[PDB]
Amino acid sequence: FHEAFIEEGTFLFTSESVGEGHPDKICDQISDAVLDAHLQQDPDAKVACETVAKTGMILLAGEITSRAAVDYQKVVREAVKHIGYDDSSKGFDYKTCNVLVALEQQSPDIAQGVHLDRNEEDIGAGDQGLMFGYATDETEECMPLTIVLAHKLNAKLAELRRNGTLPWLRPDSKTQVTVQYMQDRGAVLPIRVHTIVISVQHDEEVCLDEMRDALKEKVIKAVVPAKYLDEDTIYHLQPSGRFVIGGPQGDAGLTGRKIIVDTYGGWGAHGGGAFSGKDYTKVDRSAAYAARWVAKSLVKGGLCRRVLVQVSYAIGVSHPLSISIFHYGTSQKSERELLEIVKKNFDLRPGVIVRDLDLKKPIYQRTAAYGHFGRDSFPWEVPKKLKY
Amino acid sequence: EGTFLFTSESVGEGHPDKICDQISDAVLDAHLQQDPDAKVACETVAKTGMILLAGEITSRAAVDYQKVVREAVKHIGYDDSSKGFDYKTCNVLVALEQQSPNEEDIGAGDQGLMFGYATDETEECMPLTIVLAHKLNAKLAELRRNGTLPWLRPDSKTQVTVQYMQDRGAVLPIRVHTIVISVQHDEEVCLDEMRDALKEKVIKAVVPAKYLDEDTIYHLQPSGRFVIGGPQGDAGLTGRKIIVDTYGGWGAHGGGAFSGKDYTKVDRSAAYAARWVAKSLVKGGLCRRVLVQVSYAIGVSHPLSISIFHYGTSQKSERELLEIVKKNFDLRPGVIVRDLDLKKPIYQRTAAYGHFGRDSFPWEVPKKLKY
Ligand SMILES: C[S@@+](CC[C@H](N)C(=O)[O-])C[C@H]1O[C@@H](n2cnc3c(N)ncnc32)[C@H](O)[C@@H]1O
Ligand SMILES: O=c1nc(N2CC[C@@H](F)C2)c2ccc(Cl)cc2n1-c1ccccc1
Ligand SMILES: O=c1nc(N2CC[C@@H](F)C2)c2ccc(Cl)cc2n1-c1ccccc1
Ligand SMILES: [Cl-]
Ligand SMILES: [Mg+2]
Repeated sequence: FHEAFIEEGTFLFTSESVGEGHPDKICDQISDAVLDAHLQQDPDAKVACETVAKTGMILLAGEITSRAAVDYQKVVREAVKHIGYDDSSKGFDYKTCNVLVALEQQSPDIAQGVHLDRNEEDIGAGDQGLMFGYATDETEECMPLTIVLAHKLNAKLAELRRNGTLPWLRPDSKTQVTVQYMQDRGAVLPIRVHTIVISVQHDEEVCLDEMRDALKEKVIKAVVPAKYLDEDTIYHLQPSGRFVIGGPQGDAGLTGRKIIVDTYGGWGAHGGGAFSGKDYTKVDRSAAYAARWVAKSLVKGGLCRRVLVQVSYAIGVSHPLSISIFHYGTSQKSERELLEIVKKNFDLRPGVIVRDLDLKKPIYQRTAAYGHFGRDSFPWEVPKKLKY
Repeated sequence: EGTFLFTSESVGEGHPDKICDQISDAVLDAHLQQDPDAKVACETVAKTGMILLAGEITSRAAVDYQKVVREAVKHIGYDDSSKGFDYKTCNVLVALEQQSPNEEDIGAGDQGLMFGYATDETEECMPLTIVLAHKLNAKLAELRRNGTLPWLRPDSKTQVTVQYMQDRGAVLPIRVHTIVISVQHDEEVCLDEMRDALKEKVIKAVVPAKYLDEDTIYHLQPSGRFVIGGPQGDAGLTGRKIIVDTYGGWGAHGGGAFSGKDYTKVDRSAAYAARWVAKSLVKGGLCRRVLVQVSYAIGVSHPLSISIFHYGTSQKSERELLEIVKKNFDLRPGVIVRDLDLKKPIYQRTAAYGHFGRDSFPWEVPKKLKY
């Protein structure tokens, strides 16, 4: 009878992550390197920096109003060097690539409608839109195990690449983790890892069997708790075989094309806005961080085992248009009661979020790989003590 | 008691991200017209005076990219420097790397995850929030093109907050709580005239009167000035409206963009198939609302995982729904392409007003289920 109980009582869920050298993630990191360069000189910089990456090319396009003097050639090339593209053998070289800049001022129509001649507390949302925050008690970091493990596998590849223990590794990687879960009254309980995919760019020397052995022994077994790995776990390691061609040569990349990788790995919800290259007046970023803070506060405060928060704005309007709560049936309180607790404890005006989460600080390049949520030393990851 | 709000947004055809989606799918369709087996990964970037095409194409087609891009921008309505953008005079840069070149067993072209969603709250099996948001942008384009509101320009955004009730997981729309409309405009029209027209000629022509009341909140031209717009106002990129393209924040999203990708990209083909599955389950009476996840590995034909969430709206378990899906659908990428007839140049039609909930797409025709 056990097989029948397993089929009925369990389900699969899949999340992916990508490494720093994935071309879409290159763009996110460069966009946030540009944002941080501005904020280091001008904490009030208005930044909307999109990056495009293709064979031999980084293009910056968008809108910046800032008192900073930023050397875009230096910032871009230093970011590409850090990622590890330093030779034509790797498909891309920070020393010799083309960097094109098409950056203008912020629209004066936007500036006058959002922030000009306002106290910072009264600044309007920098756009309309919807944003979600999510938290789950299934991990200590209050994140889905699927996305946590997917990100940590890419971080482990970069670590062993950079310390030279796996020197055949190159910067471009993708990971994907399928977890088999059971539920406890709307809370999800991870049982085992069902399937792992790892695809990583490599040099010309190493054989397919040697790479597959190292990815299991030095990466997967160093990241995934042994209790989640068993004789039935499926490993797709270099599944499409050779991956010498990678980075921007392999595929065009853009800023904001990994927004599900950046958030909850498909769990929770997403309002569609990209984070990278945007200052705190862009609610796509600041209100998603605040909603994460709310969701994590509700779970660590013991009000929910899992929770989703929606918030929405209109351009030029400080107060949110709507706030909504979905507790997945994991609270003794109604969604109406939880929403009252939120409105009693939190103030999701962008001019207040920036103070509560210290969002003028140049920490954004750190967020642009391995996820914006579930990591140490970000203000939105410190739960607020709730009163009600 | 038991009520809640949910918000979705949409953007118009001249929103700079949507310009990019439409151009990327115009390029895809141009290739498929000549070479039905064309491989296309066409990313478009739009900023002041510039359309850039970047990506990878394997095609026998000979495509005039200048003509395809300029005709797409003309149709959207950017035909003069007074509007911030002109198809006649803009820079078109082409960075596309083109190469000369059993179907059921072909491997996925990439790893990834994809979701499909359906809800019985509308006939089109889509959330009311995203349906109304899209229809408000379509009405703007309509009244711009027929000259009844000649001060309108192509760049628009809408946002609709609906107040809902629930019936055992099924969602029941009560009323429109809040509407935002921001639309690019000429320098002659006054703010009072635009706000009056947006309420009377746009909103009241689109939203059923039963959903509007004296408490409905209107944010019309809330920035107060929107003369600068299109790519001049804000850089556009392909695949930066993926939630507008799908369910308006309802259901779920795997992160893959649709526009500029041929039918061999599972980011597109498996999302369309997952929609087809979810819609078939709802129209088949098995659920009131349902979410389907599928995932792939590069070089593997069979999905790595398939998952169902019925929101508590089925008398059947998620396990029984999953068995019905597996008995009725083959979500191998080569089989999806055959079953949904995806080699046809139909993609530019998808690139504004959403990929789902609309007439005459094969993924919107429910499959009759045998179980
Ligand atoms: C507000 S802009 C995003 C922020 C912008 N990149 C910046 O530099 O602050 C995003 C979208 O809003 C719309 N938009 C542009 N200018 C606007 C204005 N003056 N008022 C309202 N909406 C506007 C356009 O559809 C544009 O693509
Ligand atoms: O939150 C979630 N919980 C699932 N659970 C299964 C029953 C209980 F165990 C919970 C679930 C399972 C399958 C899928 Cl395809 C989505 C799910 N989602 C979900 C829902 C909306 C959006 C994103 C993910
Ligand atoms: O499907 C959904 N249903 C809601 N309902 C409220 C109780 C019942 F009426 C249903 C709901 C409400 C608020 C929010 Cl913030 C999300 C919700 N979601 C949802 C969940 C996951 C992802 C995307 C949206
Ligand atoms: Cl936007
Ligand atoms: Mg933009």
